[PDB]
Amino acid sequence: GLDFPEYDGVDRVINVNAKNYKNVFKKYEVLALLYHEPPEDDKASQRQFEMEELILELAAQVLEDKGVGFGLVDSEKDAAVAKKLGLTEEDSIYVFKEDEVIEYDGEFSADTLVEFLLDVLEDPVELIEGERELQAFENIEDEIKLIGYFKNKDSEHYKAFKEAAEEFHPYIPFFATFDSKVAKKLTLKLNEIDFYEAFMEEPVTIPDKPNSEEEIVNFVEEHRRSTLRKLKPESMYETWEDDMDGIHIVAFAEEADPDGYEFLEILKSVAQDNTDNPDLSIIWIDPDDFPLLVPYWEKTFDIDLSAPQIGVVNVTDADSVWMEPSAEELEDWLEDVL
Amino acid sequence: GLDFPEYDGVDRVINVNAKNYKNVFKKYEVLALLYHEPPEDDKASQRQFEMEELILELAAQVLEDKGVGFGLVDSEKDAAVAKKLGLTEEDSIYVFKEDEVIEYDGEFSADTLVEFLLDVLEDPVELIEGERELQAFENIEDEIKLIGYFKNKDSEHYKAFKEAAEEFHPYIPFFATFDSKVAKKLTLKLNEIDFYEAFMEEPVTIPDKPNSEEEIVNFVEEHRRSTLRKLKPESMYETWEDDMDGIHIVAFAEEADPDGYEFLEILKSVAQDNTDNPDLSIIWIDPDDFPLLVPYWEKTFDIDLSAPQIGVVNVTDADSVWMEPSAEELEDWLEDVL
Repeated sequence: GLDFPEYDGVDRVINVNAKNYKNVFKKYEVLALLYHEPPEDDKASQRQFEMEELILELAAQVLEDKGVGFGLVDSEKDAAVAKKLGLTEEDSIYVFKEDEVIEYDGEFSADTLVEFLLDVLEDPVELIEGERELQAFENIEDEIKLIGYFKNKDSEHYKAFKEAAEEFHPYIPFFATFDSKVAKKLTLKLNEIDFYEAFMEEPVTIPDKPNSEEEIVNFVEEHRRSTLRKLKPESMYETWEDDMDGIHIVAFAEEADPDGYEFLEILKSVAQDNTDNPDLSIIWIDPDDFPLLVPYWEKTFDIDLSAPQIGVVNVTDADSVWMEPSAEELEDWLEDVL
Repeated sequence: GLDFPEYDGVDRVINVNAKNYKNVFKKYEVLALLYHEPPEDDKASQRQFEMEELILELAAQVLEDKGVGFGLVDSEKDAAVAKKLGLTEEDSIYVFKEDEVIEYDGEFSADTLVEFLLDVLEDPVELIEGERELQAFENIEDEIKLIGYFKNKDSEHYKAFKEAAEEFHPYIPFFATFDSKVAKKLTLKLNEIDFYEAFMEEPVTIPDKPNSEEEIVNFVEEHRRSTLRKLKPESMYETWEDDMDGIHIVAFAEEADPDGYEFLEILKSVAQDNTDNPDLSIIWIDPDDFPLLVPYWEKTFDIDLSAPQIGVVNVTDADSVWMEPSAEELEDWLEDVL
């Protein structure tokens, strides 16, 4: 009776250094690097480091037959490897998929890291050919998505789109179609790129068609903050550090709970009415995606996370106010505390 | 700008031994113990142990303000503490909620462990009072659930039900109602206990009413294997080791995918037609609940886990056959290979 697969105890995470680094880069397809401060002499410090290495050791085993290497570049001792690579953010992971660098903005857990890298392994523009890929695109809602329509893979404007997708890969989905039947369904004229905001049904089309790469990348950096964003594990620190000037409006709702989902609907209707407003960002957190954190959110905030919640929290003091409702009722309580 | 909470590096996991153990049991409400083989002298062995302790160290920090202690009882060196406690299964976790023992049958990850213990912390019979708790019960489908109706909390038969719930806590949900309005909705006559099989709509009622504890526990051990079971992380090894005589029929379906869910519907209809059959167990795995494992399932089994799949796998050789469909088509292909 054969069982499931466990951690074997074998070390696979590499000590990338001055001797090393050139050869680790040519041995792997995509390579993941924890650029890090050395372990400070005390126990607490070394156990936090003990942990990070062992989470990367798990990701290593799992992603071994797929060509993802993992490495540690020490900030003081491999300082020259850091300089010559573009390793500037201190205890963070950096991913090298064929020369160009992806920064990892999320959760330090073997779970989200492996999903991130699997997404990294994929092609940056995902194609639409026939209605079963179109009604896949149509259903994405929790993220910004762009879609474009071109002549074929050779179109000068599609190479522009595809290079813009690379700069946002894997975090923002870029789709393309060369079928005029999908373009008819989707509105699209030739070389038109429509941008869809997270949780919006209505798209803004990128203006001076046909768009160059720089034009598409200016557009997307200019429209990254959606009105309703979702705290996602692979992004969690990118969305948290984009506070609307010291403040965050945070809504907890379990999308699975009947009551959580109903509140999610109201909240989606609040964002759709004030999306013309730029200062706003409502961050929605589904407690269910962050199990280890909901006892922290429950005693800090002094809320029951079994219920849908809506608050405003001071991004610095961790200080907050929570509401004790309709869209218009949710709006008004937001007017009175802000 | 304050950030999220990290592992502090502080040790909280206890070395439970002959001197220790009596006093660790009176210091904590619920206590979790990894009974374990010592680390074998080599590196591979000690790194696998290095890991388990550090996963329990995370669960420890998280569940610190809730009263769950964590411990290590060595099988050779704390052999007498193991004997006198009922610690017989080798590298496994055992949970002591006020004297009576719960065995942990699942995934060794900080993620599922914390959810398990939070569920452990709850009361074993969950009450139904008014239609918003009834349409909560009505929606549970992936597990066996029992519901009973009594006079009030004092009813001799309810203390029987509640003691049966304790023996299955936290894995099988036991519900009770004292409201005759819910009992009318649910069918129930007084002190009637209805058993609902996983993914079945129709309940078997426990026979010689009113049921004693032993009668309710005989019933449930006799009806644990549902026709359609779900590989759940908190249970994964309990459901895998209940092979239907060397074999398992395993279906992959992403419940979120439009196509995965449609296959889930067909599969639910196959189980509902052959549930009168006892040898059958179809295990359904949603790949999305096991991210670290789907590259293993994809190259072993040589299947695309993006698609719904249905196979038969030899529980020992890991050898398998997979189908290249309607309920009747799914039945027939199951008749030809078995």
